[PDB]
Amino acid sequence: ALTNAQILAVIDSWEETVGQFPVITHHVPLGGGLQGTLHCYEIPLAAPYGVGFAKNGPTRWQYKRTINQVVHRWGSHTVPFLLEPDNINGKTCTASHLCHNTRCHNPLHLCWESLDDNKGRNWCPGPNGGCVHAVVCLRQGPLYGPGATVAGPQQRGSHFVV
Amino acid sequence: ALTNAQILAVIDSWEETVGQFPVITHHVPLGGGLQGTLHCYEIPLAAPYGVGFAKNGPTRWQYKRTINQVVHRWGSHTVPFLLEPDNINGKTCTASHLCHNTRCHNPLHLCWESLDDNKGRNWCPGPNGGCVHAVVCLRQGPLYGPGATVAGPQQRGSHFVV
DNA sequence: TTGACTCTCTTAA
DNA sequence: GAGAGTCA
DNA sequence: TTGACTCTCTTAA
DNA sequence: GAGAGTCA
Ligand SMILES: [Mg+2]
Ligand SMILES: [Mg+2]
Ligand SMILES: [Zn+2]
Ligand SMILES: [Zn+2]
Ligand SMILES: [Zn+2]
Ligand SMILES: [Zn+2]
Repeated sequence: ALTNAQILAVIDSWEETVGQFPVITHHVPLGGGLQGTLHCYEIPLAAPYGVGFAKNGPTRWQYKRTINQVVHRWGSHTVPFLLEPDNINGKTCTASHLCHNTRCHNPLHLCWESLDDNKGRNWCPGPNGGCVHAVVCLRQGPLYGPGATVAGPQQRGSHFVV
Repeated sequence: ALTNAQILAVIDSWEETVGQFPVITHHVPLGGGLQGTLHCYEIPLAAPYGVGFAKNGPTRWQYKRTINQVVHRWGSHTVPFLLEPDNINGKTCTASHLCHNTRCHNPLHLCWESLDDNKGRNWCPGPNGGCVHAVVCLRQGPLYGPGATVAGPQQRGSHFVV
């Protein structure tokens, strides 16, 4: 809600609830042929999810609290960042999973960045493979690799140069 | 159905027409602090665009030919790949700009790959900066770099571990 | 047969 | 990656 | 007040 | 990154 105190209270209530979610160990590629371990705090697959939480999409949740007798609601992963600017360079800030695990609500696995920065982590070589993200990746992106391109650049005649 | 010969004729007429688009020289990052040159064949900003071409969106065009009284229409960048498989690993193939310039229709700047592979090129370090794409990038992706993350992983209490 | 517009759709963050 | 409404 | 559902939206390839 | 309709 409006006051800093009320916002800190929301963050603290959220952390306490999420902190009771099951802690799931995930072994992940780091890049450079190395492997690490992340501890995700995973929201349950079905109701009940936890105090204040409700599912609005297959992998979308929202946190809600009643403050000043009014319901205040936020995307489940946005709560840690309620005191941060909500935009950067005119682009909306998004919650962004460093563990690439939607159900995870561990704030140590979240950052707050443009959707472009968010998406780009999917292809990052990872913290031991050359990640250059200023807020460093926790793992190699799940889509990192050579790809599966079906056909490369080509011409039939002689009209084009690279 | 169109025969192979008819498809080749469509590809040839498309190449003939695109080869008369203005050829624009662009200096581009290759990765590793190196600069290179790409020559894009750019569709005009407004009509007329060229024989067979029409704009269906701000940065979307289609190529249309009438063959034996039947109107055939394709996405304007898909024509080079009409003799290729249209899916791979259960995913639809997309035209993918290696020059990241939608107006460009240079087939030497296009490949044919999943939308995920396509998007991921936006963040690639480039052919001189560590590109691992099997069909190599022509340039560093426009979104490569440290990013502009507003807030990193953080907790107010001690409920979490990474 | 052709040009120049119009509309909505897909994907996965 | 989001916001908001309908019920009980 | 709290929970458990429903719906559509945003972005940029 | 796509497909398809209207009109002259
Ligand atoms: Mg993400
Ligand atoms: Mg692309
Ligand atoms: Zn996690
Ligand atoms: Zn990274
Ligand atoms: Zn080009
Ligand atoms: Zn590449």
